[PDB]
Amino acid sequence: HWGYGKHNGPEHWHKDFPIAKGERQSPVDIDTHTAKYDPSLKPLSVSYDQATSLRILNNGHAFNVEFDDSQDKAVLKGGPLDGTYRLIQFHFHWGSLDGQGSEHTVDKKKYAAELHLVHWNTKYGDFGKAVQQPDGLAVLGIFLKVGSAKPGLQKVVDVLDSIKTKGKSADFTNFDPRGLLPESLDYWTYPGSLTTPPLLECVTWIVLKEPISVSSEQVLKFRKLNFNGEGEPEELMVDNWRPAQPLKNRQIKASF
Ligand SMILES: NS(=O)(=O)Oc1ccc2c(c1)S(=O)(=O)C(CC1CCCCCC1)=C2
Ligand SMILES: [Hg+2]
Ligand SMILES: [Zn+2]
Repeated sequence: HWGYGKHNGPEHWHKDFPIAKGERQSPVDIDTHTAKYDPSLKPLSVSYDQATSLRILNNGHAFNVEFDDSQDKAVLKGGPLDGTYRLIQFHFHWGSLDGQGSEHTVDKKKYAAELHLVHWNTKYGDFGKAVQQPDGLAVLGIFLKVGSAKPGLQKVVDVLDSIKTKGKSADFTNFDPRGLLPESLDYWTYPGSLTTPPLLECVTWIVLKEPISVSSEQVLKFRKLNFNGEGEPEELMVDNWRPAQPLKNRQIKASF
């Protein structure tokens, strides 16, 4: 099935998922000089104080930190968003090296990783119904560069030992995602898609301008994860990012 290697990677996905060559695919390059300030955008509202994490799962592509979304605890609203979007999970995309790893690019610059905080539009009742809607999801994107350690990420880093291979999971309660946010909420926004198969075109993307820094040793541990299941030949979980896709006349809008 689908992966990130040469025989099953982003160049092959269109065969099972033809929407890969669609009109609103993600990620994209953010051309800072073509992106326009939008006065009609409301203030962005990230409310994660009441967030309830439950577990962390290696899914054979990345690892997901999962949240209890049966109630309006951790939510995203404002900006380009109409209504309320509940946090369901987060995950990262990263590279084999520090000069690659992010999905979105900024004037073609690739960051060492990208954090994705995934949210679903509560008017649609559940996540599965939301992914069938053009305004079903909102993903908050945050770039990672290598520098100083991100204290708020270490609890995540420490648990990766326990979920090395595909299918492994561990209890991961009482984790606060507020510790992963940069200082500024300046952002770009555009309509887009899921960046892995099934590549559904259901996402309002909100990409933060300000990166967070993480230490080399923090990123190194991400790279120790395995794509494979337990007892199989080792396939390091690295370069699990889709490259930039055609913008196709869509407009990227700035909050600043
Ligand atoms: N980078 S990203 O677009 O935020 O990545 C994803 C976030 C959430 C999900 C996926 C990618 S995914 O593997 O398509 C997924 C599970 C699927 C659930 C089963 C029905 C089809 C819709 C999605 C959730
Ligand atoms: Hg959709
Ligand atoms: Zn993602």
